[PDB]
Amino acid sequence: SAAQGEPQVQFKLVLVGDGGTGKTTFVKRHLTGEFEKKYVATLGVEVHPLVFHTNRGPIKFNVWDTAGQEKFGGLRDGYYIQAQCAIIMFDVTSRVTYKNVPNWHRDLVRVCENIPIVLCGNKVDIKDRKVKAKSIVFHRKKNLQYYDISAKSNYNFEKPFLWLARKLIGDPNLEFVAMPALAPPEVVMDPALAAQYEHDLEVAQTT
Ligand SMILES: Nc1nc2c(ncn2[C@@H]2O[C@H](COP(=O)(O)OP(=O)(O)O)[C@@H](O)[C@H]2O)c(=O)[nH]1
Ligand SMILES: [Mg+2]
Repeated sequence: SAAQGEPQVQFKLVLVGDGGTGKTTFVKRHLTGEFEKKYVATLGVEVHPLVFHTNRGPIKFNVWDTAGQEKFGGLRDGYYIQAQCAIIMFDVTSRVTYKNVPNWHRDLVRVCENIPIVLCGNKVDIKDRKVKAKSIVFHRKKNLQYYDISAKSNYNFEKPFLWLARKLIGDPNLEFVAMPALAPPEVVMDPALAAQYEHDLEVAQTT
């Protein structure tokens, strides 16, 4: 409402995927979320409060980043519980990480039925891409939205969050009116390559 003292609009977002796919690098692009992060000892999670500013006011995604436990097993129920949305990440330079996406999805939806989920293929700044648009099909039968991302270049950073916000708020016309302050790109995502990858996804989607 148009008054001070209102409860903030916030959502628990779980960020899952194989170790080394770039989950932590991704969440850390949002500078204030990194400054304000909190480590929860009982679960071994760092929660990053990521505010985005929409045409309908601020929305916060409390992004749960693992403390690396996915490197030696699955995540505990306490990690997933009460999640309102999720991002499943893989690395487009490592086919195995895409092959493991169905396992992550299974584990997630066992605890969180029917939440909105974005699938992200990270590291698209790397020239030698292994998992290409043609091969990325898992999202279709599971109703996930897919985006290519590059955490190191901020490429497509806001896209998963905008899609999730629209689904969560029930507003297909929601827009982000200003970008959050992001760590500046460490590598430049080549614009021609970005355009080609976007076209490749479009062609794949129409089959
Ligand atoms: N080139 C490139 N490297 C990345 C990107 N994202 C992460 N990395 C690297 O991938 C490695 C694993 O990243 P990390 O964030 O720790 O992955 P996590 O285990 O999924 O949390 C690190 O060496 C990162 O520097 C990216 O978008 N592009
Ligand atoms: Mg990590």
